[PDB]
Amino acid sequence: QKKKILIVVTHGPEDLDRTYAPLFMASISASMEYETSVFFMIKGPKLLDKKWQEEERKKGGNPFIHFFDMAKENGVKMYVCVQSLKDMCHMKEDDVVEGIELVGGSTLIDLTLEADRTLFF
Amino acid sequence: QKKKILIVVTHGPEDLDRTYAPLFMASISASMEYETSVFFMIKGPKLLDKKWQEEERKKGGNPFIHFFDMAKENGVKMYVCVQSLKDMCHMKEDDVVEGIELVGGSTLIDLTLEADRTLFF
Amino acid sequence: QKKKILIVVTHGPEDLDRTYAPLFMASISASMEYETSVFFMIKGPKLLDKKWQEEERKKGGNPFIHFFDMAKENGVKMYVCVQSLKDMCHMKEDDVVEGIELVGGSTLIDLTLEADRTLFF
Ligand SMILES: [Cl-]
Repeated sequence: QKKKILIVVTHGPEDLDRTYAPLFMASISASMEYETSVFFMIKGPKLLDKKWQEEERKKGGNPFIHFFDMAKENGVKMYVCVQSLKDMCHMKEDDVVEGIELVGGSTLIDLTLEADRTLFF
Repeated sequence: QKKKILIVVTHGPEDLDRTYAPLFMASISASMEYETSVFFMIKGPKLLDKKWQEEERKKGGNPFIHFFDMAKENGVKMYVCVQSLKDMCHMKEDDVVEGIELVGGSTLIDLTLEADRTLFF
Repeated sequence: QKKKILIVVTHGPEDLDRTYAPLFMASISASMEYETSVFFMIKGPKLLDKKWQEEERKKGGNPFIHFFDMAKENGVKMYVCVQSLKDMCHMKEDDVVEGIELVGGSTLIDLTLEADRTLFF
């Protein structure tokens, strides 16, 4: 049975330095053939804003965008906490980039129980 | 056998945004019938100060207070690291709101080993 | 079989308050006869800079240095993420204090899987 790694991202662009590592780690994990998921919450959802990502892609040089894309290429599954998205980040569900599963906080409990190990950032 | 969830809170009012989520998560966990505990340390103990909580209750509108109370209503067990309380936060043991167990740091090691999963904030 | 505790340190001197606890925790864990390791990453590697540590030892009074030394006396194994060291912290490998194992990020995945429990700071 394949082992499962969950990575929790709780910072946004206000602290970008804390957002690179987790996504690079997600690619590393995936490359080692672990089924790897990332869960965005608290300010994490701001990293998934369509307009912010488009801005950063156009500017270039954003390491979060680089590692986000690498994680996606490596098959990393991604989730965003809707209570964080709406109530903490003041985003709409439609503001989230495609391919991220919108879930409630209960899903974090399920995902951490289902994973072999969870990393918190 | 009932499963056990531990949530570690390491921020205080200096970063309130990082304190809501963990306590909301504790209520969610409890509502799913997991035995749920919260462990306050580093600046976390400041959230448990009697005078601060009374101030915030009187002002209203503090989401930490809301989620703290909900967690308590849902039977969430709470612990505070005495070394953090005294040496980091400069609080007295008597400054802690009632119903929180005052423990040493060794207890975090026991609690994380005894829990099925631990969440870190 | 002896149980294994891993502690992850992600802050540096920019947030010293978040660096004391983890190292004190590492000594506590070791004193309880758990095989204990600390993994430094993100800004954590700055805590391991030779010149910074020498400065702080000469000034005195730095609690991180105190708890770092206690952890070492208690046999705590230490690792530093080379991608963090170089790319986030702009340090050279030679800038790291002796006795820390320089490793890639894949090693965090191995270490967290091999440990019974992991603490994240
Ligand atoms: Cl922080």
